[PDB]
Amino acid sequence: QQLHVVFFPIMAHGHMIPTLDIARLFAARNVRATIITTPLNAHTFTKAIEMGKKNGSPTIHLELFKFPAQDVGLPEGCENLEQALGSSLIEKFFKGVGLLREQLEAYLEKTRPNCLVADMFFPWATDSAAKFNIPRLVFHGTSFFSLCALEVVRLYEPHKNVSSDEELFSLPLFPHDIKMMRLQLPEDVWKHEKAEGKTRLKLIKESELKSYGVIVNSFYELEPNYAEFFRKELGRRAWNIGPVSLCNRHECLKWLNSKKKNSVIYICFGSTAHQIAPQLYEIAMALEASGQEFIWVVRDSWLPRGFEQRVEGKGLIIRGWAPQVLILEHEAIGAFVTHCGWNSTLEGITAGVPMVTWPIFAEQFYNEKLVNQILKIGVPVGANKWSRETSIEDVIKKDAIEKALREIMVGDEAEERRSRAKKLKEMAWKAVEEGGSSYSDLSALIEELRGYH
Amino acid sequence: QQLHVVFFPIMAHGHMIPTLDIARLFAARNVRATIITTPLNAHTFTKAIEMGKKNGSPTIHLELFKFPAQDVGLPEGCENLEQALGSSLIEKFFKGVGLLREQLEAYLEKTRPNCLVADMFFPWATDSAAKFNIPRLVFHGTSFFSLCALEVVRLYEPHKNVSSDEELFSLPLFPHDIKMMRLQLPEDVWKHEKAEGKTRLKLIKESELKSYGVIVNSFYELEPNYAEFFRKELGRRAWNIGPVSLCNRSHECLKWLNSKKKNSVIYICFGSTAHQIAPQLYEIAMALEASGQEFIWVVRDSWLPRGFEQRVEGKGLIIRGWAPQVLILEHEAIGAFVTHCGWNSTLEGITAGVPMVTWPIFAEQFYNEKLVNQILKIGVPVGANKWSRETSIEDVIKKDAIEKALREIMVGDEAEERRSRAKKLKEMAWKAVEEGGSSYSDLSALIEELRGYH
Ligand SMILES: [Br-]
Ligand SMILES: [Br-]
Ligand SMILES: [Br-]
Ligand SMILES: [Br-]
Ligand code: NA
Repeated sequence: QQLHVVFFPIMAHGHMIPTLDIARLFAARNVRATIITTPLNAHTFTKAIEMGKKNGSPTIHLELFKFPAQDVGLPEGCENLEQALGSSLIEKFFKGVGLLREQLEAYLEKTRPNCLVADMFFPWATDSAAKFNIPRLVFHGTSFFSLCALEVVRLYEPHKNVSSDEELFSLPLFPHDIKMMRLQLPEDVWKHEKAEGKTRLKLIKESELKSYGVIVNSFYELEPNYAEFFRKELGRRAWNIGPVSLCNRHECLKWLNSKKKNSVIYICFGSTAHQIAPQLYEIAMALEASGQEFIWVVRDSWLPRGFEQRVEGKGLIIRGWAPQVLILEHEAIGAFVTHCGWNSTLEGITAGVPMVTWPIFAEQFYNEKLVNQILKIGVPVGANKWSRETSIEDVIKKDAIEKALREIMVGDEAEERRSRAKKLKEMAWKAVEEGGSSYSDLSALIEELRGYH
Repeated sequence: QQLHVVFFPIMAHGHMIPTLDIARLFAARNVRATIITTPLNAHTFTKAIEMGKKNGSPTIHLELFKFPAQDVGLPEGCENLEQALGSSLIEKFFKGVGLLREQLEAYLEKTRPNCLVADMFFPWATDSAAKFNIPRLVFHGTSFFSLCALEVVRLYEPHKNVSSDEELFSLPLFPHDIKMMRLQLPEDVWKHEKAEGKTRLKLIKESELKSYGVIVNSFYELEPNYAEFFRKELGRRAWNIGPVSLCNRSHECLKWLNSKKKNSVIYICFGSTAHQIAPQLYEIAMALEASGQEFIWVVRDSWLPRGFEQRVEGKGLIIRGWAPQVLILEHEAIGAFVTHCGWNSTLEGITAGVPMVTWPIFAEQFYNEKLVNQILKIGVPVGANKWSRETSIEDVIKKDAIEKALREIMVGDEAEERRSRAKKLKEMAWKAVEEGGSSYSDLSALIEELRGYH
C-alpha cells in the first residue's frame, strides 16, 4: 500500500521550488506526495505541476493552510517571505508561520502520513510529527559545506578571538583550510548579540539532530568531505538526493547560436536580488569596459548614455523572465555571474559553467568558498560584506567587476575552471540517473521510511 | 505549587539505587519526586526510603506499573533484569519493559509533571514525554568515560580493522591512548551480528541527542576530559551531579579491623547482583590464602577448601550476606577493594579513597576499568578480558592471576601512589557535592533550567 510523504516548505520561492522537485522525485517512486502551501502561494505549484505533468507523471496533492497575516499585523497580501521587507515585517512573518502549528497538527492527526519533510525554518515540526509517531526530515535547500560551516561557526565562535573587521580566522575542524572575516557574517552574530536571530539559528541547527534526519539537495561526489563531515563529525543522519532540479529531465537562444563556444557571460542574480540604480550602473560600465559579450537579466538614470547602441552586436539586456537553464546549457555561455544562492550555484554546476561569485547574505559566503576554493570553478567579484540592506557604501565598483569578468573569460586558469566545471556537470547527471549516488540514497530513504516502526 | 520530576528507572538494582539517590537530591531542593517501579521491586525503595527517613527528610512517592511478564513469556516472578539469565530471558525482559509505554503515557497524561528522568534503556520515553510537552532526561548510571567510549566504538568501529581475538586497537579521538581487544566487547557487536542488541544500543545513544539532555552520576573534577568530550565532541547537553550516593551523608567486623595496621586489609565484595559459580569462588579462596594478605570477603560450602576458615582465623574474615560496606571501606585498615568495576562500586571505592582490583564482567565495566587503571591510576586489573553475561567454567580466573593482583594492589611498585591518588579523588568527590561544588552547582543549574522551561 502507498507510502505517504507530506512536504511543508516555508513560503519563499527558493524553498518552494526545490521542495516541489523533491515531492516529484518521491512521486516517481510511486510515493503519495502532498505539499502544504497557502492560498496566495498555490499558483506557484499549480502552474509548475501542470507545466511538468500530462506525460503520465504521478499526481502531487496540495493542502492549503490559512496564513494568519491579520493576527500578526502583516498586510493581507503578505503570505511570502519576499514581501516581508524591513526588520519589523520579517519578525512578524516568523511569528505568523509559527502559528501554523495548530493546522499542521490537525492535518497530521487526520491524514497520518509516513513522513513529514519540513522546512529548516520549522524546528517545532519535529515535536508536531512525534505526537503521532511520524518521522520528520529537515530540508534546508543548501550545500553540505554550508550546513557544516554554519554549525562549526555556531559551536566554536572563531570570530570572538579576533580584534578587527577584516582579521581572518580559520573554520576549526574542516578538512580544508577556510578563512573568513567578521564582515562576511551577519552583524547580529558578531557585533550586537540579538537573541531572536540567534535563538532561531540554534533551534534550526538543533532540529538536525532532534529529527529523524536531513534531506540534502546535493550529490555526494560534489562535496564528499562535507557529505561525510555532516554525518560523522556532526552526527547527522542525512540523504543526498540532488541536484533535485534534474528530476523531470527564445530570441536570446537564436542570438546565442551565432556566437563562439564559451564567448558569452550570463548575469542573473535571481528574484531575491534587490538591485539599486548605482550598482546596476557599475555593472553596465564594467560590461562595456570588459569587451566581453553578455546576456544581462535585470528586474533610466542607471544606463550610461549610448550603452544600448554601443553594445548592439555584443550585449543583450533582458528585463524580467529569461529561460535560465536553456541559456546556461547553451555552448556559447562561458561564465555565470551569480549571488551564490545554492539553487543558482547548482544550476551553474549542472550546466558546467564557471561562476563569478557575488555573495550578499544567508549562506552565500560559505557557497562562495565551496565554488572558489574547493571546486575551483569560480572567481570572486570581491564583495565581503553580509547585508540584507544595500548601503551605497557596499556597491561593488566598475574596476572590481571588470577584473572578475575578464578573469572568468580569459584569465590564466579560465580554461581549467571550465574543464573542472564540465567534470562536475557529468558527475551531477550521473548522481541522479539509475545506479547514481542520489538515485541510490533516495531508494535507501524510501526503503527506510517503509520499514519504520 | 512545587516542580514535579518523575523518575523511571529500569528494574535493575544498579539503576534503581542511584535513581532513588537522584530523587532524594531533587527532593532536598523542594522538588516533588516520584519514582515509577513494579510491585516485586517496591520493597527495594520502601526499605531504603524509611532506612534513610524519620529525620524530617522530604517524601519520595512511588507509582507501581504492572510488568507484563505473561505477555512476553517470562515467569510472573521475573520483574528484575537480575532474574533474566540466558539469551532467551533477557530479550523477553526488554520486550516486557518496552510494553510499559501505554502505562507511562497514561501516567504522564494524568500527572503532567515538569520533567521525566527515564532510564537509558527507554529510548521511546522521549516521544512519550513530548506528547505532553514534558522534557525528558536520560540517566545511564555510568561514567562520562564509558558514555564517550561506547559512542566512539559504535561510530568509528576500530575493532573492524582487526584479524584476531586479542589484537589491541586504540580508542579513536580520546586525549588518552586506550588500548582494547574485541574480547572486551559484547560478542553480538564483533563476532555474530545480531541487530537486536545492536539496534538497542543505537536507539540508546541516539536518545542522548534526541532528548532534552543527560543526567550523569559523576563529578567534573573526576574525569574533566570526558565531561568536556561528551558535551563538545559528542554534542550532549549534560549535568554532572554525583557521586549521588553522598546525598544522605552529612559492628563485629569493625572491632576486628581496629586491631589491624593502616592499609593492611583487602575488602572483596561483588554485590548481591553478582552471580558467582562455585569453581570461581574456590580460586578466589586459594588466592587469598596464598597471598598472605589480611582480608574481609563478602559472599552472597562445596567451593571452600577444607579447614580454610580455621587456617586464616587471624588474617581473613568471611561475611555471609549483608556487610556494612561504607563503614568497612572508610576504615583506615582497608588498603584495597576487589570489585566488578560497575560504576556504583567504582564510585564507592573513589568516595572511600580505596584503590581497586578491577574485575570487569559485562555492560560498560571494561571501559570503567580503563578509566580506573589508565586514567585515574588507582587500580590493578585481575586479568579478566572476556565480556560475557554467562559465566562458563572455561572463563574462570585462576588462583595465580588473582594472587598476582592481590599482591600488586598491596605491595606492588606504585601501591603507595595509587593510595595517594585515590585519597585526592576522595577529597574532590566530597568537595563536588558540598554547597559551591561542581555537582551541587550543575544540580542547581538543571533545576533552574527545568523551572524556566515552556
Ligand atoms: Br569536498
Ligand atoms: Br573566494
Ligand atoms: Br580525564
Ligand atoms: Br587496565
Ligand atoms: Na561530534
